[PDB]
Amino acid sequence: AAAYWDGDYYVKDDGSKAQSEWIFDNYYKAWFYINSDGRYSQNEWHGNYYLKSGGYMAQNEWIYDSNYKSWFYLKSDGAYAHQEWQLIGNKWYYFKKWGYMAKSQWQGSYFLNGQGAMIQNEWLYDPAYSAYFYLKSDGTYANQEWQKVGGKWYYFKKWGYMARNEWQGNYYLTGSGAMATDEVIMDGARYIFAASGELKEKKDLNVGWVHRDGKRYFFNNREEQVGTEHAKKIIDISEHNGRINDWKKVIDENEVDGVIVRLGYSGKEDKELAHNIKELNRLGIPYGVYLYTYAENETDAENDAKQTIELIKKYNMNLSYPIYYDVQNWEYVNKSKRAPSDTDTWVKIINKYMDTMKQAGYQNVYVYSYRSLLQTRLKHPDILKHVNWVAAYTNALEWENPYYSGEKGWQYTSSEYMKGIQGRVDVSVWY
Ligand SMILES: C[N+](C)(C)CCO
Ligand SMILES: C[N+](C)(C)CCO
Ligand SMILES: C[N+](C)(C)CCO
Ligand SMILES: C[N+](C)(C)CCO
Ligand SMILES: C[N+](C)(C)CCO
Ligand SMILES: C[N+](C)(C)CCO
Ligand SMILES: C[N+](C)(C)CCO
Ligand SMILES: C[N+](C)(C)CCO
Repeated sequence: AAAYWDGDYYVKDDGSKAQSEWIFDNYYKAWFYINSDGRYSQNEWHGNYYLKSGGYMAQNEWIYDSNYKSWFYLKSDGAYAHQEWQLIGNKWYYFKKWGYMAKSQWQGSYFLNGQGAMIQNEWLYDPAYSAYFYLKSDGTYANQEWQKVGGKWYYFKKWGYMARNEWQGNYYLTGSGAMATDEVIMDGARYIFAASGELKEKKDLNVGWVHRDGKRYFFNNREEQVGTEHAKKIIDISEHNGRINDWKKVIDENEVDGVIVRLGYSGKEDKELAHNIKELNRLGIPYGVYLYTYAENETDAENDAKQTIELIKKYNMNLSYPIYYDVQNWEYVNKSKRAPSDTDTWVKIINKYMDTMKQAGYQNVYVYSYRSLLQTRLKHPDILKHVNWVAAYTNALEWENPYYSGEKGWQYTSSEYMKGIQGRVDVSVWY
């Protein structure tokens, strides 16, 4: 009867065109903003309000704005939510200054996931703080308190840091954070815990590298001698240990018989390789080397072998210990690729590496891996025949390999501290 749309323009009750003003259209039951040129706004903002395609003011709804690359939420009056929480579709969301939805980030004691929702009853590893946090049922981080999560007990310190490798009263939180319910061997002692977690007893032990009756032996955490008086202490080092300031100190003070040096991984040289080889050669310290593989197939394996050979000659390496193909359940950082799961593919990968190295004149070449992989994915006679260095950070290795006989190593720890090295060190007993 009265006001009406004329293309981009709006003719009001008085017969004049709208200009620089909001109008409410009863037919559409929506608000529209008319600009100074008399045309309605659309697919754009006006102050605190967003005008959708066709001009309709957004209200009680999400809008994704591709210019800002952000979600926004327009409230009951159309105004964007900002510096405030909103319960939407039965989930809590936080809006920052200027209305940008919070995502993958903290808001005080709450954490918003990648879709903006406040998380509840979830673990969060936050690399920004380098620790685990647990967001409770109410969304707040567990703090100075116990929480039972998935059948196990965890303790959270001040500021919510998950306790690990440490005591909280009568309870010990293990490396996973889980409360000990069994036994823990540490500090040269065995700690015995009730099923409910409380410490019951501590029994002194004399395990590890021990000098007894004029000779040196290695005892596992079951107090069993591993090897003979000639058992050797071998560390393995990489750029991850940083630059070693004084190698001679490391060797003498820790009684280290030899070193396995990381070459790098498929396609990349280790940052400390050059320095490590230089020093180990200069001091006549016995060493071997290892390459962490990201191989998927035989081509990758032959390339791994070529890289290995290239580095050996480049640095004039004098190899007292073997060349090691370090085989693990690898996965790219960006998760774009992961190791082949089938045994037969690894049989081909491993044997191509071996054959290539052998053809190049290197006969002292073996596989390193961890016990569980060797019991599963790598359990094949043509793989196991090459395996003589095995990782298991356990009380005993208790693993048999009928396919290899001779000198071998057990990497029993990745958490040893040694004089002259910053941080934790991998150590093996060679027997
Ligand atoms: C709602 N407008 C009339 C402004 C345009 C869509 O027909
Ligand atoms: C306040 N506006 C007129 C801009 C619309 C919502 O009420
Ligand atoms: C919603 N923003 C504040 C990001 C733009 C509109 O003024
Ligand atoms: C629209 N969001 C993705 C921001 C939340 C609702 O799924
Ligand atoms: C609105 N808060 C997120 C702050 C509390 C609701 O869990
Ligand atoms: C969990 N912290 C308290 C450490 C940071 C976020 O508030
Ligand atoms: C804290 N979690 C149990 C989730 C991780 C242990 O590594
Ligand atoms: C991206 N990564 C370094 C994990 C893969 C190496 O090929």
